[PDB]
Parts: sequence; C-alpha cells; structure tokens
Amino acid sequence: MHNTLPTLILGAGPAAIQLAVDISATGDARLGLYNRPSTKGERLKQYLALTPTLYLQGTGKAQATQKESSVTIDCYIDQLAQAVGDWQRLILAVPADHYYAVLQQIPWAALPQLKSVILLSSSMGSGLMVQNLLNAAGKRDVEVISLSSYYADTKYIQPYRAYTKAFKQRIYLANQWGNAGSAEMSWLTAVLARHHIDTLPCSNLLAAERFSITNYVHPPLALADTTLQALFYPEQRSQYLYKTQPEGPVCPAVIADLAGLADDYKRLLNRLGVEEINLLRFLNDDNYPVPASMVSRRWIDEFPQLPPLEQQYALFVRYTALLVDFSAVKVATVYQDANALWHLPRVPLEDVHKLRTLLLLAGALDVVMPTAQRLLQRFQQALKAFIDRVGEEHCHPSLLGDDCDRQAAIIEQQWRSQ
Amino acid sequence: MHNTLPTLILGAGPAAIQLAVDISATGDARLGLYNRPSTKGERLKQYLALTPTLYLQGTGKAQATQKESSVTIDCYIDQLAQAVGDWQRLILAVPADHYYAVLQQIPWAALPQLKSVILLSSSMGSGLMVQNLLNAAGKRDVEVISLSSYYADTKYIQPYRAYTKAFKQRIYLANQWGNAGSAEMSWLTAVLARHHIDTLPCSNLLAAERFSITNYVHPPLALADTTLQALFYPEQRSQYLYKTQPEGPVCPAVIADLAGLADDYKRLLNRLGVEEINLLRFLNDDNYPVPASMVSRRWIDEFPQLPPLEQQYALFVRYTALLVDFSAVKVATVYQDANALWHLPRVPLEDVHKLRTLLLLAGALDVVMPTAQRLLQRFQQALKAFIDRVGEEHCHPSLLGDDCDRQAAIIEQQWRSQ
Ligand SMILES: NC(=O)c1ccc[n+]([C@@H]2O[C@H](COP(=O)([O-])OP(=O)(O)OC[C@H]3O[C@@H](n4cnc5c(N)ncnc54)[C@H](OP(=O)(O)O)[C@@H]3O)[C@@H](O)[C@H]2O)c1
Ligand SMILES: NC(=O)c1ccc[n+]([C@@H]2O[C@H](COP(=O)([O-])OP(=O)(O)OC[C@H]3O[C@@H](n4cnc5c(N)ncnc54)[C@H](OP(=O)(O)O)[C@@H]3O)[C@@H](O)[C@H]2O)c1
Repeated sequence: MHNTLPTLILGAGPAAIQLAVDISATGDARLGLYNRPSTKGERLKQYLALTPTLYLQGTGKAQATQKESSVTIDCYIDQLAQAVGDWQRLILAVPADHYYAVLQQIPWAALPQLKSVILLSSSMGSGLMVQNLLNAAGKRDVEVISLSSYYADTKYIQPYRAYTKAFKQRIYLANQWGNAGSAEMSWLTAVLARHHIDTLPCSNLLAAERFSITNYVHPPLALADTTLQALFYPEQRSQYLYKTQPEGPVCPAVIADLAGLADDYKRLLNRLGVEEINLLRFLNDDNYPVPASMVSRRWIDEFPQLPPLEQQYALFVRYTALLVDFSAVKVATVYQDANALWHLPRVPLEDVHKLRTLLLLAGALDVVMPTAQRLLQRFQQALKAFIDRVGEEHCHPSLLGDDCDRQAAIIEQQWRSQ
Repeated sequence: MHNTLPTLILGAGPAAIQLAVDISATGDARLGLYNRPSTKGERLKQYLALTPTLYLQGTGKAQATQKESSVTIDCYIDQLAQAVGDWQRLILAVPADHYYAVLQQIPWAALPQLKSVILLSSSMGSGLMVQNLLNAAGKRDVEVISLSSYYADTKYIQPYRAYTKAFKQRIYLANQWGNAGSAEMSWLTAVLARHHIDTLPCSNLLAAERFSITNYVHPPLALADTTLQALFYPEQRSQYLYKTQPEGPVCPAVIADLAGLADDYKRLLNRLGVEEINLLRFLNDDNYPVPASMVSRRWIDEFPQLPPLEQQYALFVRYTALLVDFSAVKVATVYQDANALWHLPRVPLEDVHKLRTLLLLAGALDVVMPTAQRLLQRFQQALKAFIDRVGEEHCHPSLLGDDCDRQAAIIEQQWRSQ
C-alpha cells in the first residue's frame, strides 16, 4: 500500500520535519533522512543517534490542523553513497538548484525497489532533468512528481524542532505521464488533504512547475541594483525585500522587471509547448490576496491582455497593498563561513542558479529573454566586483562557478526526446 | 513706507501669530487682530485685554529662521462692524470659503485709508470675488493680492502661543493688475524672504490661485467613499487621509479621481483664460519631493502629456512614496458643539464649499467637470443620509446650506467684466 512505502527524505531542513510528520500521520512507513555534513547536519546526526525523534508545532492558523507532534526516524545518513536498500520513495527536500548534484551521487543500482521520486519544491525544468538522469540509470519506470512549491511555512536553532505557521491553499503537481489517478498522486493528495491543501493535477511536469512563485518574484526584487548593493556591501543599513524605495527595491523599474520576466517565461514555456500562467491571478488567488479596492477583479482576470504599463501599475499596487509578514523579510548579505570564505545567502544564490539554467535553455532553443538577461548581467557584474574587493582566494567555490550549463543541456535533451 | 502701514489681521488662527511676528520683524507697524466670538476667540479676547502679546516658536527646520519671538497687538476686536479707522492693509487669515461672509460685514466706508487686501491662503476665484465686492463699495483703488497658500506649517490650546515646524519653499502671488513691481508685492517678498521663501509673481489673481494644492488633493481623498464613511460614522476605527486602503482612501479609483479633477480644473481655467498647472511637477517640486527612483523626472516633466493611465500610475507611486508626516494625518469625524448640534470638520467642509463654488461657476460658463460633479454628488448623498440619521433639528446650519451660489455669480460677473 503506497502509504506504507519506506521513504527516504533527502535534505533535513525544517520542511522535512513537517513532511515527516505528515507521512507518519498518513500511514505506518519506515522513514529515512539525509542531511549533508554541515555543522547543523552533524549536530542533528549526533542528536538522532541518541533520540531518533523530530518535533513539530503548529502555530497561528496552522494550529487548526497541526498540533504538537513527534515522529521517529528509522535511518539517518550524511553520505548519499549510503542512500541504498529497500527504499521505494525518495523525496528531494533540498532546494531545486541542488537536485542535480544530489541525484548524481545516488547509487541507483543499490535501490532495487525504487518506485517514485518526489520534487518537494520544484523549479521549471526540474522534472525533465530528473527524468533524464533516471532514464540513464535504467529507472525509466520510476514515477517523477513535481510539486509547484513546498506546501507550508515551516521554521526552526534546535535542528530537530520546527514549527509551522501556515499551510498553502493549493499546490499544483504532475508526474511525467500527466496521469492524475496514480496511487502516488492519490497518496500525496491524502497527505496534503490533512491540512486542507488542495491538489491540482497538471498535464505534465512543466505545467505544474510553471506555478513556482519564487521564479517570478525573487529575481526582480533580489537582483535590483539597490538590493545587490545591500547584498554585497554588508555594512550598509539593512534593506527589506518587499518594501518600496529607499527601504527596499519596490519601484516602477523593478516592477517593470517583474512584468518583463513573466513575459520572458511565457516565451520559453510556449516554446516548450506549455501555456503561460496568469501571474496576477496566481499571486492573488493562489498565494496572498489583497483587497479588491486595491487590485480589481478586472485587473486579475484580464491581466494577460492588459498593456504592459497597466500590468505594471497593477503589480505596483499589489505589492504596495501587500505591505499593509512581507514587511519583515530582510535582504540577507554576503557572509563568511568558518574557514573565512565568503558566501552568498540562499536569496539570491538559488534564484540565480534557477534562472541561469532557464536562460541557457532558452538560448539553446532560440528564445530571447531580455529581462532575464538584464537581471543576470547585473548580478554577474556586481558579483565580479565583489570578488575583486575581497579576493577570489577568499571566496567559496559556489561564488566562482555552477553546473547550470550541464543542467540546461540535460533538460534540452530530455525535452527534445519527446 | 509700506512696512509701517497699520495692518488689521482678520482671523486669529495659529498662522496669524506667525504672520504678526513676520510683519513686526519687517517694520514698525500698528497691528490689529480680529477673531469671531467662538469660545477660543473669547479666551484670547480675555487674555489680550490683560497682556496684548502673542508668542511664537520655531521648531525643527523652521528654527533656522524662526526663534522664540513675541509680538504686541495694538487693537483686538471680535465684531467686524468694529473693523474701522485708519487701517491701510487688511489680511484675510480666515479660510477662503469664508472671505465672502467676512467681507460683507466690513464697513468699508469707515476705512478711508485702506490701500490693500491680502488673501493669505486663497482659492481659485477668490481674487475676482473680492475685486467685485470692493468695486461695489467704491474701493476699486485697493490692491488685491492672492497668495497661493499659507507660507508655513503653524500650530497651537493656548490661543496666544503657536509654533512653526516648517516654511514653504515658494509661494505664488499676484494682484489684479499683474503688476509685479508694486510696493505691496515688494513688502510681501521682503516679509517672506526672512524665511527663505521664494515669491513668484503671476499674470493675474487666478494665475496664482491655480497653485492651491488643497483644491487638487483634498476632494479626492476626503470625499472618497471610505473617507466619507469614517467621517459620518464617528464610531468606526479611525481612517488616515493619506494611507492606502483599508487604513485610508488611497487606491486606484481615488487616484483616478485626483487625475480627473485636475483635468476638470484645466477645462475651467482654460475657459477663464488661464493655463493649467503641471500637477505632478507642482506636487513634487513646489511642495514635497519623492525619490526619482519612485517618480522619474520624465514622469514629472511630461505629466500633462502622459496618458491618463500613466498619469494615474505616477500619482499612485507618488502617494505611496510619500508615506515612507503624511501618515499621521487622521480623518476627522462629524462632531457635536456645545449646543449638541452636529458639525462637519474643516476637512471636508472647506473643500466642499470651494469646489461647489467652482462647479457652479463652470456650469454658468458651459464647462463640464465630471469628476468634480461625481465627488460632490457622493458627498451630498452621504451628508443627506447623515442628516436623516441624526435629525435636521440637531444639525448646525452649516450642514444645511451655504452661499456658494452667490459667490459663483459674483466671480462670473467680475470675470465677464474684463
Ligand atoms: N521551509 C519553508 O517554509 C519553505 C518556504 C519556501 C520554500 N521552501 C522550499 O522547500 C524546500 C525545503 O526547504 P527547507 O526550509 O526545509 O530548508 P533549506 O534551507 O531549503 O535546506 C534543505 C536541505 O538542503 C541543504 N541545503 C540548503 N542549501 C544548500 C546548499 N547551497 N548546498 C547544499 N545543501 C544545501 C540543507 O542543508 P543544511 O540544513 O545543513 O544547511 C537542507 O538539508 C526547499 O526546496 C525550499 O526551497 C521551503
Ligand atoms: N496653520 C497652517 O499651518 C495652515 C496650513 C494649511 C492652510 N492654512 C490656511 O491658512 C489660513 C489660516 O489658517 P490657521 O491655521 O491660522 O487657522 P484656521 O483654523 O484656518 O482659522 C483661522 C480663523 O478663521 C476662523 N474659522 C475657521 N473656521 C471657521 C468657520 N467655519 N467659520 C467661521 N470662522 C472660522 C477661525 O476662528 P476660531 O479659531 O475661533 O475657530 C480663525 O479665526 C487659512 O486659510 C487656512 O486654510 C494654514
């Protein structure tokens, strides 16, 4: 029965604690957990070897369907070469820009009963990429499921304790066949239905991944000139990601980039055979709504046919209305690790990787994305200037390269094969 | 010498204290003061009969050119029938919608040496109206000067003590002849130059009055549905005049009324032979600026040629940027006086009078002002509904009529005579 399948969760961020409780609440399944040997991973590795129990609390509205819970972990590993045995479901709970690096380390031959791979918070192209790797390992039978985003808001640091403040209202998902009635899809639905989360099946993996909010919203905000300056000059007074100038990036040019990047993704998706979303309807009706006195229902329903300038006005009004807890989101800065090496924070590092992969894919398909190109040009120039200030020898290698090129190639190969 | 002329200030709000100090600092002139016999007027009447001295303090930036000062009042009256004698300058420091009621009570025959009448914070049409009345009293010689607005921010309640927080950067003024070089104009300039206030002379009275910010900004904000509801249902949680919905009125429909009313005034002014202002340049460059990252210089310079929707976007951005101390301005509610009679607060009562007078004038000239008409229709219906809730017998007469009709007629008569 699918709600008893031994399940290995790859990545032990706070979402994995919520997820683990949700699986254990839905059936009696053996649960495995992986986390890289960071300092946090090591402390959780030590803790679990003593008491293999994670703890979760529901908070605010989430308390309606999530109370104090505990869940047992039957196996914990910190090396993916140890991801072996009778596991039948892998769930990728690492960020999407790390799926490739993770999947390349899994010894697929040592997972003879593997049935499904779930992408907990996907990006556009994630599913095609994962299909391609699995097909190369002789795992074409395995069901690949992309979820449009993680289904909650969950936070820690005691690394075995988390709390969930809120659940999303809906998640879009799909497997590579567009088969809505699969046992795994039914299982996921049951898992999410415990928190009143609707599940909406899509025709293919990309047709679900297109509903990843952060691909639309983060790059314009996080890669604005003033946000990049806060990021790379850590001594400035803090900026806030969703506030208007001069406290944060929101302003007409930034909103123009938000609208233009949505235009770019429509171009890319359409080329890939996938319909574009209605960005404003998605933001308002699937994520966080604002009063109709600010953003009219006409603006929402007709957004894709509105002229650019009216699209922009509507989006500026939306983000203004939002701030009346978006106003608390700070812009994180570059930072040094224990070896004194400089890092980028996950915003924008993850967003740059996700968008670069898609920009490289678009170029391979003869699709121009001028807003995406402008955004990454601006980031890359600021990053180069930062590396020169601090010295390349003092930068973590993540600042100096990535494997977006190989990913775009893999995604292109898989898509053309269909 | 014009800086020694005996001067009678009509109206003793806090601005009159600043004004009185400014006159006394500029020359040795006998100073008179009028205030109606309100409770505040009576207390000031009593105080001055004991110690005829007003007190002023400069505050924040105003402290650069205004320190602790005192000024002696040589004559105080509370009946306009006592506005008689050798006064050579009258300054109307009452609100513009009360010029008519005041001027009709002045015994002009008993002011044989009257040389000038200054409108401290004018409205459009004020000067034409005052000219007409003076001409009827045989005072066509008297110089009529409209100032676009009061030149500072001044507040009290000890009615003989005020404080000024800030001075304006420029004031527009004119006399009926467009004669920039008059001794009175020079005197006013000298008076305002002590606070680094620029004075900009205009071709005629209306060509200065067109720079009255409150005629443009107050009616859309104060007469918005949600603001009228706060005004007439005093038990609601307070609204704020400049905040976005739902804490205040700012939203796309309200901004659309701001832009549309400016279009209406352009129609009316043009009919009267006067060029319209650039609203956005005036707001930003003559009143309170916002960063160019929010409102571009292109938006400011080209505002009158921008399409309506772009005008609106620019204005919404402007008012959003303003809130990053506009955010402290509360919407005042209806209130009862000592006799338990209901009143409107000065916002919107003054604004309704000023706009109704102009709407009646426009109709006489065959000029349509649809936004002005919609705004006053909405106000009048809400006012009628309020009077029914409380009872007409429990309403102050100001709620039940006005003399805007006679004023529009007088203004029309004066204008046609030219
Ligand atoms: N939690 C939420 O409310 C939320 C909200 C929005 C999106 N999401 C998405 O949902 C997924 C799970 O998020 P999460 O909040 O549980 O935790 P997370 O911060 O995304 O990290 C999850 C796991 O990936 C590892 N990780 C993070 N960055 C890494 C990097 N540069 N390189 C290698 N490993 C890295 C982490 O290791 P360490 O923990 O040892 O550092 C962790 O084991 C992610 O796809 C995230 O994007 C979650
Ligand atoms: N002070 C500022 O910073 C400021 C800012 C913007 C505009 N203004 C303008 O500058 C002028 C002077 O303003 P102010 O602040 O000194 O005081 P004010 O509140 O405008 O009142 C000035 C005088 O007019 C009387 N008054 C007010 N409303 C009246 C009404 N419905 N009926 C009869 N009399 C009335 C007042 O009598 P009582 O005092 O006895 O009630 C007072 O003697 C006005 O044109 C005002 O519109 C001033």
